[PDB]
Amino acid sequence: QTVRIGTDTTYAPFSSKDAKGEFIGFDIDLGNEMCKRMQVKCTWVASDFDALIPSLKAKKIDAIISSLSITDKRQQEIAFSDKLYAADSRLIAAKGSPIQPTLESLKGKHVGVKQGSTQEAYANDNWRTKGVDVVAYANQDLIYSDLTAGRLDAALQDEVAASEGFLKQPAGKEYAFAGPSVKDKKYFGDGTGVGLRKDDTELKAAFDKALTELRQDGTYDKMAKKYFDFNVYGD
Ligand SMILES: NC(=O)CC[C@H](N)C(=O)O
Repeated sequence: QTVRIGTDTTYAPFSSKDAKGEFIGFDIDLGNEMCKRMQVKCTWVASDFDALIPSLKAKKIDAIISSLSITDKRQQEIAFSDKLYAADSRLIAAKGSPIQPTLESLKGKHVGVKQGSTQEAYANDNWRTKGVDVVAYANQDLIYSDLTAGRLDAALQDEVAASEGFLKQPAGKEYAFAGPSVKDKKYFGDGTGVGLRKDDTELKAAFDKALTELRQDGTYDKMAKKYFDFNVYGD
């Protein structure tokens, strides 16, 4: 009757907190709208990103809505709803930096990634092994802070989150994307979705039906235009 939804609230404009601590963003909007149509009450539960899937398995939450990319490896552990939106990854660095998302360019440099994320996996496999100082952070706010402090040369995260939550904000005015999106289907998955226990067939079916329903009547686009002047859903 209650659905507990875990989210990492340091990933604007998808999941973050306003000045009085209330959860805000597109993930929150999608979650609340789906639960409205499911006719369920929903409790939001703030969590570090890397604790979300462990908390879901332990039954401390019932769903994850936290820009959780749908990947082959994660599907071995949990189930996913249908796609909520697309999520490409992209590097950011200081404006005018020559940095590229390449080993040759990042060797010896300090690159921040969120612990537990697809970006940490990609960076650990392709960069950390090979001499890039990949630094793994409990949350994304610590990454932005350490980047602006000049402790990081660059940071890898979801492209829309970096753009709307940092680059277009006053904090990130002197920073820019370094190179194009990092395209690696294996690592970064096929968009984001609601993360669910594999046996929670009924819950997944309910989320899927509300999501189709709010996409069909135009509610998705209404909510998306609050944050985005582009097609965040993808293909
Ligand atoms: N909330 C997030 O930081 C999610 C990051 C990334 N899309 C992942 O799934 O790993």
